[PDB]
Amino acid sequence: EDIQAHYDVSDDFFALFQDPTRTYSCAYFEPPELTLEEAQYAKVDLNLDKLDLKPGMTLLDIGCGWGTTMRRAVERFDVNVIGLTLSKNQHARCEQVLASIDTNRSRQVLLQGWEDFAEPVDRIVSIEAFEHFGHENYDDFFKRCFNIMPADGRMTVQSSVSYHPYEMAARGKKLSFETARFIKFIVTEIFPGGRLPSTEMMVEHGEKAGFTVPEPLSLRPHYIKTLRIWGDTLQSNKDKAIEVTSEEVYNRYMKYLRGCEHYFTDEMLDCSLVTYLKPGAAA
Ligand SMILES: c1ccc(CC2NCCN2)cc1
Ligand SMILES: [Mg+2]
Ligand SMILES: [Mg+2]
Repeated sequence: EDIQAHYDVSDDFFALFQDPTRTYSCAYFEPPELTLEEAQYAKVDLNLDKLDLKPGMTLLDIGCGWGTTMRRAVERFDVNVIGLTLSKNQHARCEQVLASIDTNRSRQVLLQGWEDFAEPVDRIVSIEAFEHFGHENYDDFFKRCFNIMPADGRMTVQSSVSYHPYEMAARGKKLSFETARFIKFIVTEIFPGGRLPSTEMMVEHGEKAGFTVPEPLSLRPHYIKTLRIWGDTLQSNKDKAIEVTSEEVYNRYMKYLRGCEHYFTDEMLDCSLVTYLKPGAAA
């Protein structure tokens, strides 16, 4: 706990490498010449367009960040929204983002985890929160998501993934041990207590809960471009980043950002956008 708190970093530091929306997830460069900011909106659209959202439905955002996904959903689809975050800062910002919207739709932000959320919702989106949940909680997660949705329910989960050690060993022993050590660094120093799933885990746990799971979308090339821009931006802001934190924290995040770009490029990490369809989902 204390040792993990050593890895707490100011929101101000994150602002020195992210786009103006402060999206801390894979952008979607379609078309390829989008700015990072436009690509973060495109990634939100990529997720929401999979969810068969109709006016007056309620969308649940599990890990709602700074509220960008929820705002886009209200504005584009005329839906009610509920977001879950455990960040007090993100909670306050989401309430202000949603209050700003010209709408009669209900907007709610809860400072709580999915474990404590048991209200009926139409559709669920979760963008790069899943890596915090832990393997032993995946069955409870998919069961909760299945049970709170109607017969035509759908969910997207976007998550960074690694491969089963067996599969990693297939793509060179030297690279398997080197990748495992970097993943340990990610889930120790960058996201304390994190644990990467595999795409196969994300699929099989959904199926066991009763979801239909089509072929997941790989975002690998998009995450490479995202991490290149994040790294280039942090580096261009080096002095300011050291002033707000320390040389230690700057070096840690340069290692994270360049490191991830490398292991994504070498196809030892991936990013999967998995769609989960309830049996009564529209065709
Ligand atoms: C391990 C734990 C959490 C995460 C989620 C995440 N947050 C920002 C970008 N990825 C990834 C990997
Ligand atoms: Mg902000
Ligand atoms: Mg490297």
